[PDB]
Amino acid sequence: GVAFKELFRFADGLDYVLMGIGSVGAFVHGCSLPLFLRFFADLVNSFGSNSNNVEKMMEEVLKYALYFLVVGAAIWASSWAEISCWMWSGERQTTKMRIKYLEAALNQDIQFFDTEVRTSDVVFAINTDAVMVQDAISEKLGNFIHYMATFVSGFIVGFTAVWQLALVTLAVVPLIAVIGGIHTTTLSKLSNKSQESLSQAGNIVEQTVVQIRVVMAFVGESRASQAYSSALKIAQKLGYKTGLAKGMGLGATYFVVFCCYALLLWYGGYLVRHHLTNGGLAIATMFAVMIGGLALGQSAPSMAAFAKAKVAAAKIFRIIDHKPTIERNSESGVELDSVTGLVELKNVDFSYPSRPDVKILNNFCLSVPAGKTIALVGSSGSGKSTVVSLIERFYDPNSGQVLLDGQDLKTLKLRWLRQQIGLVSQEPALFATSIKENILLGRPDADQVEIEEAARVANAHSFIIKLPDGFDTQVGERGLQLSGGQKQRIAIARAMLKNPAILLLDEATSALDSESEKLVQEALDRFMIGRTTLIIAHRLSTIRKADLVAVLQQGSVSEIGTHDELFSKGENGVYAKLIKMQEAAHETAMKLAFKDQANSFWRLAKMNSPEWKYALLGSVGSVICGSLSAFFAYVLSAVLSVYYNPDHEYMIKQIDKYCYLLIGLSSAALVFNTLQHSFWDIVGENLTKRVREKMLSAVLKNEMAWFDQEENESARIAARLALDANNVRSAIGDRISVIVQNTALMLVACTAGFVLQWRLALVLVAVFPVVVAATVLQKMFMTGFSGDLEAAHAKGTQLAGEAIANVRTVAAFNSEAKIVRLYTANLEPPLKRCFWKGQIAGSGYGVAQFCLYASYALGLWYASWLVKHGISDFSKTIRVFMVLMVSANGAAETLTLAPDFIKGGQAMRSVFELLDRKTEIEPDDPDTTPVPDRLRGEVELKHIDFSYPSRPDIQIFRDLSLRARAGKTLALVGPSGCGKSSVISLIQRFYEPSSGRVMIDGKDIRKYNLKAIRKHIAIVPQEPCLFGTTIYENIAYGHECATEAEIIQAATLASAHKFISALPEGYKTYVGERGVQLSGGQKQRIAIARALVRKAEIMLLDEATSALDAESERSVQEALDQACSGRTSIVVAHRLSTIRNAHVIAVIDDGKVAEQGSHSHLLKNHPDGIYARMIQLQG
Ligand SMILES: CC(C)[C@H](C)[C@@H](O)[C@H](O)[C@@H](C)[C@H]1CC[C@H]2[C@@H]3COC(=O)[C@H]4C[C@H](O)[C@H](O)C[C@]4(C)[C@H]3CC[C@]12C
Repeated sequence: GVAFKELFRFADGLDYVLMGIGSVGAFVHGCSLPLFLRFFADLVNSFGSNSNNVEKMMEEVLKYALYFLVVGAAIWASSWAEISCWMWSGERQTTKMRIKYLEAALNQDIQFFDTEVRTSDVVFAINTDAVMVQDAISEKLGNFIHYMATFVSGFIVGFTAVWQLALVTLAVVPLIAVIGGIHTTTLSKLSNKSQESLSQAGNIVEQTVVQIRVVMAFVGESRASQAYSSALKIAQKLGYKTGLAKGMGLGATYFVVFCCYALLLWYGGYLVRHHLTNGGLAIATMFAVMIGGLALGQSAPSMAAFAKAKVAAAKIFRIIDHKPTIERNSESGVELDSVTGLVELKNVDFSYPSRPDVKILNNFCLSVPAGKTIALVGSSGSGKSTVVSLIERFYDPNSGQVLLDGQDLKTLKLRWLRQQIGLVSQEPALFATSIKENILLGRPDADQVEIEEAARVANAHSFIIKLPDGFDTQVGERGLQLSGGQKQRIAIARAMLKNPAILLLDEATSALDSESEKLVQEALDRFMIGRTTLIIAHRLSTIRKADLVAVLQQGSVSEIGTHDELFSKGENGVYAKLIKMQEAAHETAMKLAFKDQANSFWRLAKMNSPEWKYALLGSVGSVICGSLSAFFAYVLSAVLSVYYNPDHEYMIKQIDKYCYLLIGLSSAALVFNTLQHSFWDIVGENLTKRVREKMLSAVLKNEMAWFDQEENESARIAARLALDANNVRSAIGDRISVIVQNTALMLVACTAGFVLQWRLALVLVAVFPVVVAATVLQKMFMTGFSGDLEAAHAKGTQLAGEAIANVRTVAAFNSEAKIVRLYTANLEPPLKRCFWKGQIAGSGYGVAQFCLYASYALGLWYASWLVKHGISDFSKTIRVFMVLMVSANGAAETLTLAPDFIKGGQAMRSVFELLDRKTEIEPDDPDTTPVPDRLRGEVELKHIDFSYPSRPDIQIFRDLSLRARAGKTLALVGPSGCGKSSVISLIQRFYEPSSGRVMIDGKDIRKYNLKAIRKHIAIVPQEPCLFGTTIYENIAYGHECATEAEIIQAATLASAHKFISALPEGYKTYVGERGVQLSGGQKQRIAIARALVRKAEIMLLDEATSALDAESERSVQEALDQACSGRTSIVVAHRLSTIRNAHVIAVIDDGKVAEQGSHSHLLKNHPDGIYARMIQLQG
C-alpha cells in the first residue's frame, strides 16, 4: 500500500464536517450502553432496598425511569448522525476518485496499454479497486470509533462500580474470545472445500450441454447422470462434516458461558455478604465488562479492511499522477492554413515498443499523391497495419520523418492534426448512449439538419425512422443489438459528419457479407470523391477502382502499379498469385396467493420424505436447545432476587443450588447442540442432491430445438443448476428448525412470567415484538447498511469499460473530454439515492432504538406501581421483567438461520418450471413398434421440406427426394453449404421435418423408439469433440462392453494404434483442457476410431475440412473405405477426390437436387455441368 492518511486526498469543505459530525455521533453512541447499565444498576437498588418505605421507592424509580427516556433520545440523535454522515462522505469522495481515474486513464498514450498495463487490468480497478477503498473509509471507519469507545467505556463503568468483580471477568473474557474465534476458523476451513468439490463436479453439466449434439447422438446420456451423481457424494460426505463442526462449535460456547457465570455469580454472592457491593452492581459489572471486553472482536474486520484498501489503492494513485510520454497539449505546435492532401514518407524505420528488435518498417519511403486513390495490398504481417497508425501518429517513428505539406508530424498540433484525418475502423464503435449522441462525437456544434443529411447519405435515415424512438434510441444494454452493417453505417455517418480531407479506410468491410458490403461500398465511393484516401481493401473489386496500388513486402514497398499494369506480368508476379489466398478467405470462414407459493413448499416437502428419522431427531435438539435459553435467563434473574434477602443463611443455600444447575445442565447444552445442527444437516443435504439430479435427468430430455432458444446457453443451465439449487437448502430443513426452536422459547418464558404475576406478563408481551425487532437491527448493523456497492455503479461503468477499451477510437477523434462529461452525468442519479437511503436507514434505526428504551421505562415503572398497591413485591416483579426481556435478546437467533429467508418461491419457481416442462420428442417412448435385429439399412427420403425452428421463414428443403442405396454409398456434395448438413440432423431426429417421410428399410422412424434406432447410426462430427478424460474412456464412449481387443482393433483400423502406443503413458494418456493437447489431424482420427466402436450399419461422415495432411489422408481414405465396407454411408465432403469412389453423387443447390448419378453417368448427360466444371477451379 501507499500509506494511511493518503486515502483522504479528495476531501473538501463538507468532508471535514461530515466526518467531524459522524465521529462525535459515533463516539456518543458507543458510550451509551455501558451507561444504560450503570443507570439500571442504580434503578434496581432503589427498587428493592427501599421495601420498608414505598414513598421513597416511587420518586427514586420514576427518576431513573425518566433517565431512560433521555438515554434513548441520545441514541436517536446519535445513530442518525453516524449512519448518515459516513455513507455520504465516502460517496462524495469515491466518485471524484473514479472521475479522475477515468479522465487520467484515457489521457495516457497507447503505448501504456501494451508496454505496462493490460487493457483488461484497468476495467478491474473501477469494479473492485474503487469499492475496496470506499468500504474502508465510509462504513468501516465509523465502526471503529464506535467499538473502541464501547471498549474504553466498558471498563470505566466496570472497574469503578465493583473492581474486585471486574478482574475475575477480565480473567474470563479471553476464553470466550478464543472459543468463538476457533469456531469461526474451523468453519472457514470447511466452507472453502465444498465450493471446490461442487465446481469440480459442477463442470460435468458445463461440458455435457456444450456437446449435447454428440452426447445425444449416442445413447450415452445415462453415463452423464451417474458420472454427475458419483461426483456429488464427494461434496456430500464433506457436507456432513460441516454440521458436526457447527454443532460442536456452539455446544462448546455455551459450555463455557454457563460455567463462567457459574463462578461470577458465586463471587458476587460472596462480595455482597461481606458488605462491599450492591445487589445490582454485581450484575451490571459482569455485563459491562463482557460488553466492553468482547467489543474488540468486532474491531478486527475494521482493521483487516484497512490493509486491503491500500494495496488496492496504490494502483489507482499510480495511474492518476503518471505523466504521459507524448506532448499532447501541444502549445509548441505549428499550424497550417489549408491542407492539400499531400503526404510524404521518407526513410521511416520503426519497431513496436514491446519487442524492440523486429523491423516491421524498414527503410520505408512512400509518397501519397493529393486527391488520388492509393490502395495498399499485401499479405498478413507485411505492413498495412502500422503505416495507418503512423499517419494518425499513434506511435512516433523510431527513426524517420513523415511530411504533411512539408512539415514534420512532431511539429504540428496533435488535436488539429487529428481533426483533418477521418479514421474508419473495422469494428464499429458504439457507446452506451443514444444514436444521436453516438454521431455528435464527430463534431459538437452541428445542428439537426446536417446530422440528418449525413444520416440519409449514409443509408442510415431509412431505418432510423423504422426504429421506434428515432434519434433517441438508446444503444447499449438496450437497443436490440442492431446488425453489423447498420453498426458500420453509423460509424461511417460519424466519419462524414467530421468532414475530413484525408481518409484512412482500414479494413472497411473485411468481416461482413456481400449484402451489407454492397450497401457500404457505394456510400464509401460517394464519400471517396475529392479526398486523399488510402484504402486497405480485402476484395479485388475496390482495387480495380483504385488509382494506385503500392504493394508492401517485408515492410518495404516492392511493387508499384495499377490494377491493369500489375496483372500483365502473369502468375510469376505476386499480384496475380495473391488471388489464391485473397478469395479463399471468404468461403472457408463462412405473487404468493397462498396457492401457487404453497405448492412450491408442499410439493418440495413430499419428495423430501425418505428421511423422517433425521427430521424428528432435530426437532428434539431444537426444543431442548430453546428450553435452555430460558432456563439460563431465568437463573440469571433468580440470583438477582436473592441478592437482597436480609437473611444471609438462606441466601447461600440458593446460590449453591443455582451454581449446580449452570454446571449440571451445561453438558445438556453441549450434547443437544450437536443433535440440532448435525441432524438438520442431513435432511437439508440429501434434498439438494436429489433435486440437483432430477433437473439434469430432465435437461437431458428436452428437444434439440430447446437448446437453440438463445436463452439456454452453455454456462447458463450450469448456473441455474448451481444457484437455484443452493437456495433450496435454506427452505425446509433450515426453517422448521427456527420456528420450533423459538416456539419452545416463548413457551418457557411466558410460563415462568405468567405464573408469578399475570398483570406484568401481559404488558411486557404487548411490547415484546418491538424488542426483538429492535434487537435484530443491532445485528444487521455490524454487516452494515447500503451493501452491494458494485451493482449500484453498474450503468455508468459500462461507458467506462467500453470507452477505455476502445481507446484508439476515442482518441482518434478529439472526444476525450466529451466522454468525461457523459460519465459524470451518469453518476448523479445514484448520488441522489445513496443520500436518501442513508437518511432513511438512519431514521428507521434511531426511532427503533428509542422505542426500545421507551419500553424499559414502562415495565420498571409498572412494577413499582404494582408494589405500592399490595399486589406484588420486588421478588416476583423482577423475575418477570428479566426473564421476558432477556428471552428477546436470546430470541434474536432469527438473524442466524443462514439468513436468506426471502429467495423462497422466487428461486423455487424456476426449479419446478424446469421439472414441469414437456418434450414433444419422446427419448424413450413406451408402447412402440418393435426394433428388429441387424437390419438391411436402406435410408430413404420422400418429399422433404425442412427449416430451422428458430427461423421458420427460409425453407431450405423444398420437396427433397433422395434415397440411400442398399449400403453402398450416398455421397452428398454441393457448393454454398451451411444447410447441406441438415440431412445429418434429420436422420438422427434432432429436428422435425415440416412435411415429408423418412424410410429406414421402408419404414417411418416415428414408429420406432428413439433410443434403439440410434443403436445403428455412427456419427462423426466435423469439430473434434473428445471429452475431458484419458484416451481409453474417450474411445470406449461408443459401446457397452468394450473388450481390450475390440478397442485395439478400432485403434488399428483407424491408424490410431501406432501414435497412441507411441505416447509416453499409452492408452492412459490424459487429454483435455487440463492435460495434453494434440494435433487436429489426430483428433479427427480418434473421433473416427470412436465411430468404429459401434459397428453400426449406417455411417454419417460429416465434413472433415479445414485440415490438410496428405500422408494422414493416405491412411484416412482407406480407414473410411473399410469404414464404408458394405455399410450405408452418407458422406458430405468438399474435396472432389474424396468422392471419386462414390457410387451415387448428388448435387444439392437452391433447395433441390437435380444432378444425381456417378462419375460415368453424370459426365455423360452433363459433360459441361457444375459437377464437371468445379473440378478444374484449382512416391
Ligand atoms: C432486561 C434488561 C434490564 C437487561 C439489562 C438486558 O436488556 C441486557 O441488555 C441483555 C439483553 C444483554 C446485555 C449484555 C448481554 C450479554 C453480553 O455479555 C455476555 O456475557 C454475553 C456472552 C455471550 O456472547 C452470550 O452469547 C451472550 C451474552 C450472555 C449476553 C447475554 C444478553 C445480555 C445480558
